[PDB]
Amino acid sequence: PVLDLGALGQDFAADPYPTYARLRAEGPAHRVRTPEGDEVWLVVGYDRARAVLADPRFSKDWRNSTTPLTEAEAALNHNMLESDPPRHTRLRKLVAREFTMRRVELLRPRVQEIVDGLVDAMLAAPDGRADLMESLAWPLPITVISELLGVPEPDRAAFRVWTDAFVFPDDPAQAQTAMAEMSGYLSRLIDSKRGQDGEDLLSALVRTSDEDGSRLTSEELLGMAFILLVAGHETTVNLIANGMYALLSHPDQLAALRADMTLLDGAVEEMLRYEGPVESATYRFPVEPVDLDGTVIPAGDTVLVVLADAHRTPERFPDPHRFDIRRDTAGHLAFGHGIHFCIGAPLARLEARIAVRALLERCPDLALDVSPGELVWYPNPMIRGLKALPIRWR
Ligand code: HEM
Ligand SMILES: CC[C@H]1OC(=O)[C@H](C)[C@@H](O)[C@@H](C)C[C@@H](C)C(=O)/C=C\[C@H]1C
Repeated sequence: PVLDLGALGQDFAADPYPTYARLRAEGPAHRVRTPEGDEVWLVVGYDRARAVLADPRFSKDWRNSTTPLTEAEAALNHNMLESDPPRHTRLRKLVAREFTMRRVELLRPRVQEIVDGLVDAMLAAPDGRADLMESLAWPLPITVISELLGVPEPDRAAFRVWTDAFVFPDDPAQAQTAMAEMSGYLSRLIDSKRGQDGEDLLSALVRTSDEDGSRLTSEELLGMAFILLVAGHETTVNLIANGMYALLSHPDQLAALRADMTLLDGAVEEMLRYEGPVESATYRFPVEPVDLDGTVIPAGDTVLVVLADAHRTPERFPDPHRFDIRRDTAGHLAFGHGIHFCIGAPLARLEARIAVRALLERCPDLALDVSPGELVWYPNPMIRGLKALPIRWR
């Protein structure tokens, strides 16, 4: 049959794991209907999830999908995440040097400065209370990526409204309108760099496209700006929020980290394992019928690798539902796996590490200012994210 995910309401959005685990008991692949009405395949179970993410039979090029693209969707589609080799290879090579650990490490002073200023403003609240999402989780990643790419400050607010419509639109037409608006804005921003001799990443990309259109077409120039600004926004925002929620709702772990801040890196890894922002990977399309344990997924269908269920597979992560900052987290799929492994992983880790350390060191008696049952989780099947994260201190 086809399991209806939308018929489970906020209960599934808040705690989807028993649903996924139930399906994994029956097999690796399952036809479901998303809360928004999309008929898709779910791939569950760690070993299968990891294998499918790197299986070249599961393409990311939309030319291999039987799902139609709107005009707005197609305009942003020429990007590395929605490509196979050789196009994926050519596109990622253009910006790979920008995101290595060595290069990202040169951003640590600026990231620390951004975090310091945002925490300063948060601590200015007289009642010692704040929404962590608004105070730190949203502004930090959009500030970093905007300075790297060259998005002027007055333009960034509208950018966050758009990506919000991508995840939780009030209706499907609102997602379409935001896509057309972001496409129009990005093309204008690309135009504004032309001939201005800027040294931001977008300025270099415009130059690259202009002097050889076969190395980076104008559609791919637009798609590159788009994917670099969008792919890391909702993810990094929700890693900080989900991770802080994990720390604040497991007080034993918060105390362990407070008493030994060298556990920080291992704690961020477990935040990725336990409550990573990517619940399911982006769309994959079998180039041919693929047999998964007697379940055959036909060519062109939409396949979602449920990363969240892979991280709760007991054979791979023993005692899966325990948030343990000292856990062996090696092999988690929070950044994906294969040729599409997150290009921004060093940057995301840098932002998350600095953000967590700042809160723990500068918010005395930091605590969750609402009950976990009162939190509201967004129902998007790809993103695990909170509506807000009320906190208190002092
Ligand atoms: C906590 C933060 C992040 C998480 C959990 C995350 C997660 C992921 C995942 C799971 C994928 C692969 C998706 C798929 O296979 O379906 C991916 C790819 C990608 N991510 Fe991230 N990401 C994060 C941060 C960032 C940041 C900050 C940037 C911006 C520079 C970024 C840029 C990208 C790009 C461009 C790709 C596509 C790479 C390619 O296809 O080779 N990510 N990310
Ligand atoms: C790092 C990959 C991201 O997904 C995207 O960037 C897809 C391509 C995009 O449609 C974005 C806009 C899809 C929406 C639902 C989003 O914010 C989700 C997810 C991340 C997993």
